[PDB]
Amino acid sequence: METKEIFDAAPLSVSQFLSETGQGLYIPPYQRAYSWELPKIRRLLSDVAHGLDQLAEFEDSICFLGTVIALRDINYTTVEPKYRSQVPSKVMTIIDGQQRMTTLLLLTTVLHEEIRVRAEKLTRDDEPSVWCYNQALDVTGRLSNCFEEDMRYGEHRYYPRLIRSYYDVWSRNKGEARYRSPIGYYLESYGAYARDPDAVKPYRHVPIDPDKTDGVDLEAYRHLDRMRDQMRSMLRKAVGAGVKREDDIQLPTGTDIGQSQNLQFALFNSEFPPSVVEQLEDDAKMTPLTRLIVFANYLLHRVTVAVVTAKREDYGFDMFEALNTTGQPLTAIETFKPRAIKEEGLDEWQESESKLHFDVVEAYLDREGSSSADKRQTVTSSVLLPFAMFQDGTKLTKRLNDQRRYLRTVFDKDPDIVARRKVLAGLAQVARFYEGPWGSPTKVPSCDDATLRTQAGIALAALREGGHDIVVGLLTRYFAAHRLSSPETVESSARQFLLAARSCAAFYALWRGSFGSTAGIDGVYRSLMTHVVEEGMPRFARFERDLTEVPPVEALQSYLKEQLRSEGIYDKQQWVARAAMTPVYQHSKPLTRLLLLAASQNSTPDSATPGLVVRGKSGLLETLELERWNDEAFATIEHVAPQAPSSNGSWNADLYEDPELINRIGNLTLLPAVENASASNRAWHLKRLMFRALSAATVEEAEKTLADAEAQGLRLGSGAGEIVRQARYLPLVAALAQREEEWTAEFVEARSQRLCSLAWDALTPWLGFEP
Amino acid sequence: METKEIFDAAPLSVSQFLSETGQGLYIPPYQRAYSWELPKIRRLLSDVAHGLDQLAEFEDSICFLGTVIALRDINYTTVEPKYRSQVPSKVMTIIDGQQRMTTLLLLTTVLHEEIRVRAEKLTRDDEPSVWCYNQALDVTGRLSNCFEEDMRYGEHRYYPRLIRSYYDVWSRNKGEARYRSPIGYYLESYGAYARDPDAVKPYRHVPIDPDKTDGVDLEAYRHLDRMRDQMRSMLRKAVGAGVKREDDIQLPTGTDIGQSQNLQFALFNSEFPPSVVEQLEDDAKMTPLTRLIVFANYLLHRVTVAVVTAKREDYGFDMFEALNTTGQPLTAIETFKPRAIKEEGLDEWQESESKLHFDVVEAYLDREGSSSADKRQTVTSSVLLPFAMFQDGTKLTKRLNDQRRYLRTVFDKDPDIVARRKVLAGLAQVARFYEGPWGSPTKVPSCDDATLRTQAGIALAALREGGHDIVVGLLTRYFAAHRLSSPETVESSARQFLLAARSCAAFYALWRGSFGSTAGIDGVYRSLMTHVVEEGMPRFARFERDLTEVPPVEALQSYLKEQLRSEGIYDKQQWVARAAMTPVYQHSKPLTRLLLLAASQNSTPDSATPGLVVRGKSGLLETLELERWNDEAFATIEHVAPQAPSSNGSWNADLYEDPELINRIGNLTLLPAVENASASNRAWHLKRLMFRALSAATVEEAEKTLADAEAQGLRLGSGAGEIVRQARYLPLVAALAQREEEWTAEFVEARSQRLCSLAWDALTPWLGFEP
Amino acid sequence: METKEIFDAAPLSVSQFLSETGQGLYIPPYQRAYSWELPKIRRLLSDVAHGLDQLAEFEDSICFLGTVIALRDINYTTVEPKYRSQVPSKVMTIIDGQQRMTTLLLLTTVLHEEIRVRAEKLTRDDEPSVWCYNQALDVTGRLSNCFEEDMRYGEHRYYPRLIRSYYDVWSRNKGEARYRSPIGYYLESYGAYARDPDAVKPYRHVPIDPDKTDGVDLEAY
Repeated sequence: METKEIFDAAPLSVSQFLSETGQGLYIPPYQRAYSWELPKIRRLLSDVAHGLDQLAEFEDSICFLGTVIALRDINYTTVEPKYRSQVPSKVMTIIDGQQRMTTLLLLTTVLHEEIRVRAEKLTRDDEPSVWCYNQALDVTGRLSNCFEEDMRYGEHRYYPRLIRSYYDVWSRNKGEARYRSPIGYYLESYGAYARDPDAVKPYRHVPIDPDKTDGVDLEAYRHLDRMRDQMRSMLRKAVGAGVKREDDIQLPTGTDIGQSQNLQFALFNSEFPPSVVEQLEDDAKMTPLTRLIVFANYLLHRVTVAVVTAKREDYGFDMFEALNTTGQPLTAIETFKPRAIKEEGLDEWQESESKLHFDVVEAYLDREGSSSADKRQTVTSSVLLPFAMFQDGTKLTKRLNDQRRYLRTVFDKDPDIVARRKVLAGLAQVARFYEGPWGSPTKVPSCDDATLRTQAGIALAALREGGHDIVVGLLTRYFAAHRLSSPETVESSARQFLLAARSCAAFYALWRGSFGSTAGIDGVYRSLMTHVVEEGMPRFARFERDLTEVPPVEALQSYLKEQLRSEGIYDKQQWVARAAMTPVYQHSKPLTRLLLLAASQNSTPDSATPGLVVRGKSGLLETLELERWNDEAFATIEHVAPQAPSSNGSWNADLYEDPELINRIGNLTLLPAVENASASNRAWHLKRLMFRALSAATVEEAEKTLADAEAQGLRLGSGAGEIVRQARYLPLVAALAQREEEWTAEFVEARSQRLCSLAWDALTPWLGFEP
Repeated sequence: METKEIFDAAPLSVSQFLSETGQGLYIPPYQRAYSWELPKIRRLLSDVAHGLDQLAEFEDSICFLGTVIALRDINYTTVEPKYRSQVPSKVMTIIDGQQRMTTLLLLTTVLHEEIRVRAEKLTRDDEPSVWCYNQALDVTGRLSNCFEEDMRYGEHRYYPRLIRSYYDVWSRNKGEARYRSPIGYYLESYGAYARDPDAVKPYRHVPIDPDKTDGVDLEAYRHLDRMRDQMRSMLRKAVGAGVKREDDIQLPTGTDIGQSQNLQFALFNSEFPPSVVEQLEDDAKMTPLTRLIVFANYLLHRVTVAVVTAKREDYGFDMFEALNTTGQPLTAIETFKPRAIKEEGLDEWQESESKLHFDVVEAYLDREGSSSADKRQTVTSSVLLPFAMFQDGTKLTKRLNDQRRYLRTVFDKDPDIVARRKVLAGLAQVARFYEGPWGSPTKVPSCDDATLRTQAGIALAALREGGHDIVVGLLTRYFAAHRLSSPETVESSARQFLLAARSCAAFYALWRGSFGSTAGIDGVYRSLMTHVVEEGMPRFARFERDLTEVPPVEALQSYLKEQLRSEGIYDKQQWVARAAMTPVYQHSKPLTRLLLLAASQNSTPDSATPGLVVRGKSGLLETLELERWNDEAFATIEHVAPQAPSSNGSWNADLYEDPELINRIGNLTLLPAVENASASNRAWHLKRLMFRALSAATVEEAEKTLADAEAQGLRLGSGAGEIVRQARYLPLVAALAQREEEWTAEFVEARSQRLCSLAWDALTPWLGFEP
Repeated sequence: METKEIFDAAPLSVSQFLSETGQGLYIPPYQRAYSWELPKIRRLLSDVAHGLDQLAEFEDSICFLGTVIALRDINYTTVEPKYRSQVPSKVMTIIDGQQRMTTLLLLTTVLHEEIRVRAEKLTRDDEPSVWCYNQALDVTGRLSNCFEEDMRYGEHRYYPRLIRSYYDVWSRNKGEARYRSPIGYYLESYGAYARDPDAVKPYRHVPIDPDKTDGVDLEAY
């Protein structure tokens, strides 16, 4: 008694784990039911998909799936409703991890359904098509004996795996066999489905309780069934169309597969028939099935769970405990520092370039992290992704091994120094960018042009608030050249950077103004960072090369525009067309602020149409100034027509047949002081009056109209907020106090039209428009 | 490539892990330096000491210590400054666990020190003495080759384990060998001390840097050296004197050891010679050493860590990642539910006694737990420790295996059912007690006697605030009888319960008033729960028996009283002597609230001496009513002489010779309105004025003295908080407005003495005092 | 129960096999005495030397020595005259192979003798020479803790490995520890000579029976 077995860990691929010929996986009776919300599931599938995608590159890369701790129950003392007559030969009651295992078996069930049914749609007279049909049969059977097992006689001839105590008893006989737990029932039913002769229709699923089985929640069944069916949807979509939304699950493509020898060997122990790398090089109807199968094989033979087997249950619980207490992992920077300590040059580093860069990055990390441990990792991810765009042009993930591996890769391309310490200079500079223009945007750079300073400054303060980090790459790329330049070209730099900032915010405003979402834009900037620019001179996001150089000032503008063509559209007519019909408040509130502030650039109330606005005062009160973003003068996005009229305070239901009406430009302005807290709002009249309050050009109308509105009750909440003698000029609220008639739906349409047009005119000079 | 090594897991006793003959433990260069604060170290030692204590019971209980994940560096690619000539043959660079491992090596160093020097004090002419001296030699050597290792020639002929990269190079040659990290240096130097002939003094230690080695923080050395010497002090105290503070580290005593066969086999492969168990039964100069030796051998051979070995570093990182994702363990209650499902009777439970109890306990858990996952286990602990009092009379520990084991033990004593399902009825009642008089005390039970209701109600609200849960056993024990009673003896029960509550508040008030701490009280309440009371009639804390019956109503009082003798002291004289000299504001503030509210029970300002108080108005305004605990009339503890007078607001330093003065009753009362937030305090005059303010028996003293004090300034902070026209009667504050002279230390003694006298008078009737 | 241990095999260098820090090798009481005529010994050395010579060429060339089958006697039921007080912590009763094992232990004893006494002939002042002396110390010790093991106190503080039942009781105490079987006594006596300070004379060897130990044959000795 010292190691007297105690515990017993070994690694297994999920195929060698699940499909062991005589085993039953058994959920002990104190486990909760299936929890795992769909984000945990998506992380799961995306993990294995990532490891697969990275397998083409690194031929030995193994993907991990955690631990399962189980009791090897040898006298079947834990199968609480059992028929010893024929319990399986090795039961492994799952002490911990049963959530993963449930997810896993389900994953196989959907991989099985998809690969089967797409494979019957195959033309078996095409040589590569039959190759694919055969490969499919292979993986189909190999998953089939992964989730269920052919015990050899009786009705209920097939045993699931996973089972739960109480509901579900393993047996192969005609009475006495139940499969009634969520996973128990699910696997029983799918299994019988697969064995349908003359099947080949996709899987329905007939969810349980024909009149019984209230041993669980019925909500549990709902959850498990839904979770499975969404695994099926995720995968279906991961090979299908091209809408390719930002997360989804990216596994390599037909061309990817066909041209990766190592992927072929490590998943099919053989090199592909050349007829097939041909058929795959260009989708050709069979590439989705083949991609699903490659994913299948990677799942089976290259994803591994760590299996810990205890022989006594009490040891097993103490094991679980000892494994829930296992340290505090290290950010990819910490684990990467050794690899530059060991190139600079030896261990004599302290006053040797890289030390300074690392002093920078570590300083920033200790500052903004510190507070916790995964705060420290999310800060590290924050400074690492812009860098990945910057130094390379690749989308870095938030997963540790990737960050570690990418830093290792990039650092080990140009194997010098002066060459490598430029790579580290990259990270240093992204940190430095976070310290200047993003902390408080007013630093920006120096430069004169003092309208440029606060214009690019509003660009920054808006790009911070509301997502659009994708940009931190490029802009750091340029903030770099301003601080790396011959003492003369300080001004040249400062200008390129400032203009770049403006144009990025502009393109932001247009892309998210027109579409309803950040659809491609992340990918578009990625493509920008890699695309060839001007024959052989630079490459957009510094790429080896030399950090100081590259690209110009303005190849941004021409490329972003040339893109605004394509599936972007850039004629003010086409663009304001898209943007007048997109609910901007639903999207990012800082975008709608940018749009209102750009639409009311030195603007004035319109006399021809009561409530619109127009331009023409070159510099009346110019709003695209960073000082007028923060301007808590007018800094509340107020809806004219409210979002909530639950019993209808009155209003016009023309505005609510389409629930997006209430959230377009034409329904909002920037109102000072109160939001919905001090003194605010009501129905279209009290709203008229409130706007009439703040728009008067004399105090002998200010107090007059304060009193005008106090009759119906403008002093709402107590006695009207900071509402006694406010000056201030708000062109949109002035020309909104000037409309009587009523608040029509047509009028919000025309208003959002007019507002978008003004903004477009105000901004598109920021991309330097002529395309 | 499928399990292609990847990883490789094995359990080893810390002896077989550390003292393997060719191994080097190597801390790679991205590890933090030695972190672990003393709470963690003390937890560690307690874990192993617990394992020992529980090995005495269960001869098989193995104690776990978690995981260390290490890279078997096979070509020494991570020994970052190296002399390959004699790198040790097997280095294991530690990815995770270097904190535990560092602690462990330090621990061996301290046990080696203690056992060394304590065995030199042995009279080696005595047969059990020579056994102990040898046994000491045995573990002494097995620890020695546990922390260092004998490479065989040269200066620096001895290698550490644990070494840190960058600083520290293993080698045996005369230049060229460094051990300069915190752990490296510690191990090197301690080893030299151990190998000193003609030594035998305890280890001093000469911390590092004779003028160098500033690659580190100089604080790291401080922290590590300190943690070592306090491991040493911790043990020294756990086997030495008798002060036995609340934590300490509980390891068995000579007798414990001497009479437990299984402990002797499992640590010494053999039964002790009886001469030794005899000399052990009563310390006799050799028992501390033996206790320490038993502890060290348990450390060496029965603490076992799981060692996970990877062959590539990045595999090790991904593993570490995969073992940080390891479920969320379950409360001892969840893992015990099955074992009562399978006694009721079989699986046809749903309408079966035990189901009801569990539904109750589960409801209460899901209600108050829920919010987190370890909050759920902390809720379960809150209901489990008192249940341990109630159904048995044992101190349950807050550790999981202990809770599970106790539940299995108790549930399976009287192995019928009805005996068992009564045991479960126990848990249900603890939860319901937590739902009745502890949530809001105001429910209490029913009954008339309506003074008992708010009197036991203040008893409860007082026992809840300010620790003293030790009672929850008893009272639940009683609350049961009120809900389980022949409908006639409902009133008898309700009364018993209320009186139990009062008596406990009394014994509390006295015990923490007179003594300085919860010194014995815990043992006292447990003692009552186990003692035989009246031969064969019952037993105080339900012990099987039958839930409704048992004990009386008032044997509580007699027993608690008989105990108030001994080391309790209860002659009003003795008690006031003790309690006048205990700073009660220092201990539990609710205790001082209880003592002041009992000291002003229908009390009146004293005229004979200006500022004390006297009783006698039987029902003037009686304060021991739960409606007056919360009565934020008088619910602020005001110090007369302030704790803060750093430059002397003026005041009297007679009160500051002894810092316990400022915090005795004689310096505190119950003040309405302000503490130190609205309008408050100053120097003793303004304090006079504030006490004169709220004591006014007319409004024409209210406004008069309000403005009196605004002259010096009672409106401090704004304009005197809720201070205009207050009725309100606070007898204590009147006789505080009634002392002129000055605020002396002598008078504070007098004041606390009288207040204590009064409270003693007011409360001891709650124990129905005759002893 | 299908492979439920049944058996359990693994390879070990003669170093990691013999010198396990807590092990005792025990010849059960039905084994024949030491037989092996000098030719089997000659093949033993010639094989190990051949593997050695073939290592210069192939850096992976590993040399085998056969199999030993042992029972991991866990509650000391085959140690036939025992002091449980301090039987070694892990005994392995050798079901097959005790002839190799006896040869081996003897071999380690002779290599230890030669390397020791030749190294004391070293002029420890010549740089390669001190290289050699140290190397001697390293191998010398790693053979010492190969044939015996330092249990830590008492007279007869050192245990042989290999011991034969009936004759020979492992213990570290002053009565009660016997080593009178042929190997037992040889290893014990070699061990004592190893630890003689100020020896450094080659080994003589003073064989048994000052008047006793005819529990065996005397020819085996």
